[PDB]
Amino acid sequence: MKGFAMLGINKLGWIEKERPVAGSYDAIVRPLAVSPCTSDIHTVFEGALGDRKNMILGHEAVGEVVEVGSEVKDFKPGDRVIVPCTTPDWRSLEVQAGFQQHSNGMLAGWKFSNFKDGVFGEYFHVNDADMNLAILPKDMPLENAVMITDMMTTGFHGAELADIQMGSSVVVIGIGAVGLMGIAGAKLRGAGRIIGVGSRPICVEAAKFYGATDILNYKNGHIVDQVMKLTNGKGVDRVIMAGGGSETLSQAVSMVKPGGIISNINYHGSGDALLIPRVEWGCGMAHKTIKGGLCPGGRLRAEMLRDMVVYNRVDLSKLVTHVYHGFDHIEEALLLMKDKPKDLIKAVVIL
Amino acid sequence: MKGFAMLGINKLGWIEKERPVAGSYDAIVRPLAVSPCTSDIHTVFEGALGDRKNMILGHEAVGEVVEVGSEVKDFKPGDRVIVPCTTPDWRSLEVQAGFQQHSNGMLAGWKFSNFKDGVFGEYFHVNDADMNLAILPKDMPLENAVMITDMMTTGFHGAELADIQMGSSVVVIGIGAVGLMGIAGAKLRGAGRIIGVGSRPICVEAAKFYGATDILNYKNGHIVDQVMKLTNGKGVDRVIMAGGGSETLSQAVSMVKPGGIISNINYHGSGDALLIPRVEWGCGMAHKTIKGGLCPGGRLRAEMLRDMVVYNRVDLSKLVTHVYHGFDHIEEALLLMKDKPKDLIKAVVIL
Amino acid sequence: MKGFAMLGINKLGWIEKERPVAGSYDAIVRPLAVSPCTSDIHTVFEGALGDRKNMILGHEAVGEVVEVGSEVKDFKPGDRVIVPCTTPDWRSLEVQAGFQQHSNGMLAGWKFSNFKDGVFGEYFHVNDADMNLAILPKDMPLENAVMITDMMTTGFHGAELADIQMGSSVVVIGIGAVGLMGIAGAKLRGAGRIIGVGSRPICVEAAKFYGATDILNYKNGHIVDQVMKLTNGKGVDRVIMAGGGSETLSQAVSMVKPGGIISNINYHGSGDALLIPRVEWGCGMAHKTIKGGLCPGGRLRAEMLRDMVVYNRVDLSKLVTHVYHGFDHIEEALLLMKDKPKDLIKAVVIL
Amino acid sequence: MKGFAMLGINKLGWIEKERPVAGSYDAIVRPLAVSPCTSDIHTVFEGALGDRKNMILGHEAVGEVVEVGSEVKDFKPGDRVIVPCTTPDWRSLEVQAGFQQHSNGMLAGWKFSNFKDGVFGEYFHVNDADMNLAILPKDMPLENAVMITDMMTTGFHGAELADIQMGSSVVVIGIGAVGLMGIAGAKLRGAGRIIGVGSRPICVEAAKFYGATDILNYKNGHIVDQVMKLTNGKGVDRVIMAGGGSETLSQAVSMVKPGGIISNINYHGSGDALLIPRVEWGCGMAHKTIKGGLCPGGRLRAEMLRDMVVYNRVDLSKLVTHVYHGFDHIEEALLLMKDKPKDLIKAVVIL
Ligand SMILES: NC(=O)C1=CN([C@@H]2O[C@H](COP(=O)(O)OP(=O)(O)OC[C@H]3O[C@@H](n4cnc5c(N)ncnc54)[C@@H](OP(=O)(O)O)[C@@H]3O)[C@@H](O)[C@H]2O)C=CC1
Ligand SMILES: NC(=O)C1=CN([C@@H]2O[C@H](COP(=O)(O)OP(=O)(O)OC[C@H]3O[C@@H](n4cnc5c(N)ncnc54)[C@H](OP(=O)(O)O)[C@@H]3O)[C@@H](O)[C@H]2O)C=CC1
Ligand SMILES: NC(=O)C1=CN([C@@H]2O[C@H](COP(=O)(O)OP(=O)(O)OC[C@H]3O[C@H](n4cnc5c(N)ncnc54)[C@@H](OP(=O)(O)O)[C@@H]3O)[C@@H](O)[C@H]2O)C=CC1
Ligand SMILES: NC(=O)C1=CN([C@@H]2O[C@H](COP(=O)(O)OP(=O)(O)OC[C@H]3O[C@H](n4cnc5c(N)ncnc54)[C@@H](OP(=O)(O)O)[C@@H]3O)[C@@H](O)[C@H]2O)C=CC1
Ligand SMILES: [Zn+2]
Ligand SMILES: [Zn+2]
Ligand SMILES: [Zn+2]
Ligand SMILES: [Zn+2]
Repeated sequence: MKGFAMLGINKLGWIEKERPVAGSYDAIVRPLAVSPCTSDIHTVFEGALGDRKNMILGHEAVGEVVEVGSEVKDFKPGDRVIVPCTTPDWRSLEVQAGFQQHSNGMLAGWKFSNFKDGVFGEYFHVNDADMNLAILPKDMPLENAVMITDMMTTGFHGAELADIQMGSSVVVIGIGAVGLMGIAGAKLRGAGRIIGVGSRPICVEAAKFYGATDILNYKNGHIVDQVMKLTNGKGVDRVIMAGGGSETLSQAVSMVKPGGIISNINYHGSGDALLIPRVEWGCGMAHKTIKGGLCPGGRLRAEMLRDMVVYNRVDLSKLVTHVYHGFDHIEEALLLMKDKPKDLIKAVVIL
Repeated sequence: MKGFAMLGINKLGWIEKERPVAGSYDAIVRPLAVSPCTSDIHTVFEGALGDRKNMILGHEAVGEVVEVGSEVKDFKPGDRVIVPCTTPDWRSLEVQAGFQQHSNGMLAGWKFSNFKDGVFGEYFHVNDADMNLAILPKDMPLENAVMITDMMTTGFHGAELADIQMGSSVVVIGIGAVGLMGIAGAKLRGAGRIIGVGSRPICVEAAKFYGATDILNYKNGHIVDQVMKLTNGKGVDRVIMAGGGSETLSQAVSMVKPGGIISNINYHGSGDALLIPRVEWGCGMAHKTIKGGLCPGGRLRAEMLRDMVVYNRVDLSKLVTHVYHGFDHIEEALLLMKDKPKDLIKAVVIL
Repeated sequence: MKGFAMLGINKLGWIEKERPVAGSYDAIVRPLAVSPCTSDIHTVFEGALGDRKNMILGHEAVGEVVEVGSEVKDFKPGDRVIVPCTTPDWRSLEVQAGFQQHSNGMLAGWKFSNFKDGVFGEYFHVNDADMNLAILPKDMPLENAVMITDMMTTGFHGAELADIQMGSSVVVIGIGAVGLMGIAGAKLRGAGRIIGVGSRPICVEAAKFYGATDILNYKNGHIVDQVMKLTNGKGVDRVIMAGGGSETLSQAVSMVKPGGIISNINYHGSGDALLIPRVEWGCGMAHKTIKGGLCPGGRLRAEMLRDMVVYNRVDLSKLVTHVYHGFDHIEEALLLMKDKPKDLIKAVVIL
Repeated sequence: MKGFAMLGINKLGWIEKERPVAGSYDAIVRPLAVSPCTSDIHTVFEGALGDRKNMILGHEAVGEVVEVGSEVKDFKPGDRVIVPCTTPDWRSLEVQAGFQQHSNGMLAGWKFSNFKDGVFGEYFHVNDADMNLAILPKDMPLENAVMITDMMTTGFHGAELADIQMGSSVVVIGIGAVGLMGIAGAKLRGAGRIIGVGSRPICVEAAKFYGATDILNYKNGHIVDQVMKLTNGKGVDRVIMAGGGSETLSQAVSMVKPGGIISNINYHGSGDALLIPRVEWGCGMAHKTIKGGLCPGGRLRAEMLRDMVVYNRVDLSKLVTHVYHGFDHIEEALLLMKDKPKDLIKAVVIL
């Protein structure tokens, strides 16, 4: 079997690996459409995961089931499915506590291109098919469906953790794919004023489409001061961190009102720590709560998000800017994510 | 001054009273636009409230401040304001416990036409102006603004008490003005499938506009069976009670699944009591939570909802079907809320 | 093997049955100590559950592991174990939604004596050993340990659902074993004044020991009037329903304050419906929330409650009033729960 | 009138002030018993809360009403009362939002020795008597009653914000007065294992009395490694920060499990920021929530805590180690808080 893998730190190329076997409760799937992610780039060129030798990359896909284990009861070869990027082991004490994302370990719910070969191969492995897969509606465009697996679930989780009320004012820092879904999520929770922060034109138009009432360019002046001008020195009720450096935490604390909430969905990968400004945090007594976490996965989450798309609660087509046709294009696509052209949001490869 | 009032149970009439005087923290306001509510019909022609002696009616209005006490600091004579139907006494133990709606007594937060002279007069009295009033936006249409004072705040409250999740299925029983706002609120909390119950043609079209994906007519058969057929026998996640008789409670319990929530915003003005079906309620162990409460009021609630309108999160114009001009039309308007002509939702009298 | 079973509605007797076999993830356990429950009396004599035939009874036990499947990793033959009355199927959609108690159906988390052969037999089956068992501490008395499997988990759950604030006034209707654990749980959540309702002397003493500050006898007149006089006409903050007929719901509604919460842990197995008094419920606008649910189970719940006992947070010995030695005493012990002698609370049979 | 005040940074001494006069809703009270706080030390000798001049210190007291405004209805001259350290302005928007502690500004609910003359004077002013005072029980020792005003409300708030589960493992960093009430509060919320961190002998014994199951000291090396050895390398469910430097946030993050909560009640007096270790915080994706807030106040809170003491839920006498007689001893008492003698916890001065 051939697939696109990380040969080592800073090196990637096509390799030959043996096709994975399926256990009694597993399923083997072949990709129909895939999409490169920002995290893939960070593991290869930044060593954000350690040293990996010959590991196939990727964690965002939709495909066809080609083989199932003896105990699989809800799926069979031929089924077209949506695969959530987070596929946890449902039999754990962490699950009994209410935290699927950390089943058997911190972030252990994230398997593809971490401690298991990714989806950028002729075939890939899915653990516990009945608990980690959802059926793909026949009339749903493949491009749009791939956006559910990670972008939609991550951004919407940001709005959920933020505990938004009807009429609350919100600020979203970073307007890339994840940030754009954070804006959409906030509107879908009843937010009044929504302020997006970014600079790339293509992202700015998308931000307004999803619900942004105000746009701020961080390169044109201290972002905190800009927020105060807009709110007449009052601040905002909630803040969502979706992009930028570790210093965005300090900015968030300075703009939120006493009693407000800060929600992080950005994976920080540089430096030794993040800092909380003491005075602005009311010396630790201003009731300014800080939250953050990996997107939830599994079958239920996938089906609920799918239905929202079916009932037109959100239009996912705006996130996809580049579409390719043919297995070999997986290479050209990942390269596109590395160079970050100004006209790019997300790219999908249809096999 | 003159004012339309309830002389006694089943008797209405115009009486001559002394113009109200404001205390140190109060304000006297003259109405600009008002609207009749079905709640007053219950209290008067069915004595659902009790026996009253010469009490002026009405609780939904937009007006102009005329006089203020020596201690009022944020409002002055000539200001245009939005008056919330619930005007709590903020200096009470109930407020300290977190329940403004019951300051100094069960339902006491709501004063107009409950036990205090209402808005259907040349002038009326508002307690604690600085804590219970909100400025009316310059470009905002009067008819629309009146819908915030009661309909919007009650409907959204139903969606808030329901604790809706992203992708949850919801059923709204009763599609009158209040129910329509319940549908709009549910969509704005992330609901997936939304099923509306009613029959009036004008109310049905409005329901779809606000977000309903399915419509059911209770006259065609038992609604529980209808819902089960639509959901292949699964039932729904949430239920909002916005209309009908006491028997609607039993229906909600039967259609909601284990662990779901039932939210009541309907004002039951008759009957000795409501029933909960033992078997369907899982003998009291199915985790089917039942909630119910009076709509929130005060300045903050008014400002937060106002801003949602300003940011186009919801279009209130679809609620106003009838508009009159001239103070004397008040009596005629209140009668319509009793007659209920098939093409009516809410009516406003612009003075 | 033999086991004490329900032959049919109003029928009890010992039967001969085949010893259960274990699957790859199961375990076969032999009982060391068991206890009878009032729920079994509702099932057998009240038929409040449906029809059953030759179903072994009992759901409260501690035992020894005899055999385990090939995939069981944390348990082996020879281990002493605490078995929760609720043993869910962790691989289900209800679990993904946060309601283990209803995995694969309403109340489906509770299997023993509900629809699966109970613990009153020479051996019994436990589904998913690693996920549904807990090790019994070396020096823990068998009689005390049994109280954890149901009484402790149910009573505490009533206090948990009540969302008690520090200093809240509480009324516990019914002072049997479940109500006694409800009083203890309420105290362990920060309650101030705790009023218990009952009559049996032995229970009255236990109520005081667990935290009750006031005791009221329901056979002395209108219980609501009694409560009002004690509270100078103010009412109480919370109410936990743990005993009595369906009319206790009306009483709870009348004595609870607007904005309060009513928590039901009483398994109602008689009648058609429970009544909610219209006027006292503020016509459905008093924010008087009503909850009710089955007790949680699984390995995590058992281990957590176990540790609470080990750290002396609660003394379970006061619940066990009768102790027998020998399998044959199961029949007599169960009958006691039907007739209820004046000096009984709970009984345990050690094999 | 005379009082003990802060002359300037690092300066303390008695001065003369005009006798405070009451407004319509206010009351003038003379102290009967008071106590010094570590907060006062951070303001005077650390210039934490900016620079103050001639401000009377103190915020913990019990006293007698000597004068009331024309509008006061529940309190009269001669009444003995309990005064909560937090006395919020109930007519504010923050109160409408559910945050009394920040009425009219960040931390503005706390007035005494923050920006208003404290209780260390012959007479002091209490805003809104009917909403901010509680009657002192006839037979309640003055020393005990003063511990309600701040220590009890603060420690218990740490437990409340921590959202403790029945059986949760908890670690309390800092075992002084506040940390002691933190341990007591956690037990009254159902905690199982409670590990305290401190070394002072008198505190170590009081900690065990309140509920601590394990005690750790810094001499043994890395506090994290110690916690890991005790927990088999698993960590704990919750962490309450009650004392120590800002580096304790880092320790809390490293010892808490993914999905846990960190609760801060420690008033951090110096430093630019608090540091969060990137890797241990799971790059901000491990769901480790961070909270922190000022203690609640007002009439309801005071009465509720008062009743918890009346019903013997907590014994406050263990906090008072030093008792002085005569107004003049305030200076000596306040100095002890700075010196920190090995046998001190709290000191009370009776007039
Ligand atoms: N006190 C306060 O501040 C306020 C309280 N409330 C209360 O909320 C409630 C809703 O008022 P409103 O919106 O004016 O209601 P309406 O009287 O206009 O009727 C609402 C709906 O109930 C339906 N309905 C009738 N019978 C049934 C049935 N048997 N089964 C299912 N549905 C049925 C409808 O059917 P159809 O289409 O046939 O008419 C109609 O769409 C009222 O009781 C009101 O007092 C609302 C606002 C304020
Ligand atoms: N399915 C499950 O897993 C379980 C369900 N449950 C359920 O919870 C409930 C409680 O069980 P248990 O504690 O064993 O009950 P008991 O049979 O011991 O009775 C408890 C109390 O109810 C009383 N009572 C009777 N009538 C009234 C009344 N009119 N008003 C007030 N109190 C009254 C008592 O009075 P007196 O003092 O005179 O007897 C007694 O104090 C039962 O339904 C049981 O099935 C409990 C455990 C498990
Ligand atoms: N592990 C998982 O399963 C996943 C984790 N995540 C994580 O969430 C995060 C967001 O990813 P993605 O949406 O692809 O983001 P992008 O890389 O496209 O960038 C988003 C934003 O960051 C910007 N930015 C840079 N500096 C600042 C600044 N100083 N202030 C404000 N904004 C700034 C933007 O400006 P400009 O317009 O100039 O670029 C841009 O709008 C990433 O860390 C990602 O790994 C996301 C998906 C999956
Ligand atoms: N503003 C308000 O209304 C109030 C604010 N607060 C605040 O809460 C916080 C606590 O006061 P309180 O508990 O009375 O204070 P204390 O000064 O008595 O000290 C408490 C603990 O801190 C210790 N300690 C020192 N360094 C460390 C460390 N590095 N790690 C762990 N523990 C350490 C202790 O050790 P040892 O045992 O060796 O002494 C002691 O047990 C203070 O900042 C205070 O201002 C409290 C009340 C009111
Ligand atoms: Zn991704
Ligand atoms: Zn109304
Ligand atoms: Zn039972
Ligand atoms: Zn203090």
